[PDB]
Amino acid sequence: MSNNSLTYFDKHTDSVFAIGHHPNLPLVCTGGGDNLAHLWTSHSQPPKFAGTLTGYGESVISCSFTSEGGFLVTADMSGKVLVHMGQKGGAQWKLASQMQEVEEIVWLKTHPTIARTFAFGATDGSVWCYQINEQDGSLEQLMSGFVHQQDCSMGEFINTDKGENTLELVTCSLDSTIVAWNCFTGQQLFKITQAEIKGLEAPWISLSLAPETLTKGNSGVVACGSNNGLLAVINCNNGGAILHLSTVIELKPEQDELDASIESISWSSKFSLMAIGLVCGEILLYDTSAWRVRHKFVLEDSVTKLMFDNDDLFASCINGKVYQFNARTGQEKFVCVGHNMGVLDFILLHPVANTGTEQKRKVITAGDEGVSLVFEVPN
Repeated sequence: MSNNSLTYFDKHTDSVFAIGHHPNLPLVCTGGGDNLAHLWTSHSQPPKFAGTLTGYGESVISCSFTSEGGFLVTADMSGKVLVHMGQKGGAQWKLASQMQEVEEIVWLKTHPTIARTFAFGATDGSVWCYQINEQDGSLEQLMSGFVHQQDCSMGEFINTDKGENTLELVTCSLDSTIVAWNCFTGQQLFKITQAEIKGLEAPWISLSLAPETLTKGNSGVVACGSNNGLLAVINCNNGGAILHLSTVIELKPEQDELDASIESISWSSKFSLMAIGLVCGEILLYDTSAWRVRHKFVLEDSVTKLMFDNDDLFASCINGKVYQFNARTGQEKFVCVGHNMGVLDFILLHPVANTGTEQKRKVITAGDEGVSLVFEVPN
C-alpha cells in the first residue's frame, strides 16, 4: 500500500506532461516541463533508455506516434511542432522537420487510423491539420482555420471509419463554440454556438468520439464537456444536432465553479456506457441509450483521465493514484500507488500475442513529479 509498481522511468527533471506509445513497437515517449522528450521501452525492467529528443522552446505537452508507426510528432508550449522519422525499424528517431506557426499549442493528436496525419489547436483559437511525407518526413499543410475566438481546448477526429480521404476533425473552444472541419479543404462543416445550447455559456474542455458499435453505425457521435459541468452529445453527421444536453452536477454552496469541470470522457461499447470525470473528483457512468447515470464514483481529488478497457474503467487522479473499476459492478478492483504527486496522463498496454498464458495489462503513467511508473494490473 505505498508502491506496487513494476518499474519506473525518471529521467525528466520536471513534470511529465504527455505520454505516447508506438502502435507496434514497445516504445514509450514522454514529454516534460524540462523542455525535453525521452524515448524508453515498455517491455523491460528497468526500461531501456532509447534516446532524448531536443529542440523545444518550452515544455513538451504532446507526444504521439502516427498510426502506421512511422514518425513521432511532438508539440510544446512555445508553439513548436517537431517531427521525428523512425529509422532502422524504429531503432533510431531522426528529426525530419519542424515548424512554429502559433504562440502556444493546446493539444495535438495524430489521427488514429489515417497514416501520417495530425492536427493541433492553439491558445489563439486556431486549428491546424498536417500530413507528413512518407519518404523524407516533410510537412504538408492541409488546413489552417481561425474560427474559434478563444483557446482551442481540444480536438477529436471523427468518421475515422471511412478510409483515407475521409479526414474530418471536431474542435472546441472556451468561447463556447464547436466546429467540424473537412481537413482536406479547410471547410467548416458546421459550428455550434450558445444559440444551439439555450444561450448557455459553456467553455468546452473535453471531447470524445463514440464507437460506431454503440451508435448504430454512426461514426460521428461526439461527447463534449465544459468547464462548468455542461455535457453535450452531438451528431456530427447531422450538422451537429444535439442528441443530449445536461448539467451533470449540482454544486454545493460556495463550492468551486471549476469543480464542475469535465476533464475526461471515455466510452464503453461493451457496456453501453459513457463515463465522465470531474475536477471535484466525481466519476459518472451514463447509460448511452437513456442518458441517465448508472454508477457514480467519487475520488479524493481531481480526475485527470478516464479510459475504458474491456471490463474495467481506469481513472487517473491528481492525488497520484490510478484507480481501476469493474465497469459492470462499480466495485473498486485495484489501485496503482507509488506516485508522490499527481498523475497527469497514462496509457494502457496489452500483451500483443495470446500465449495461453495470463499476461497482465500495463498502466504506464505520466507523473507531475517527473516520474513515469509502470503498473501491472489485474485480469
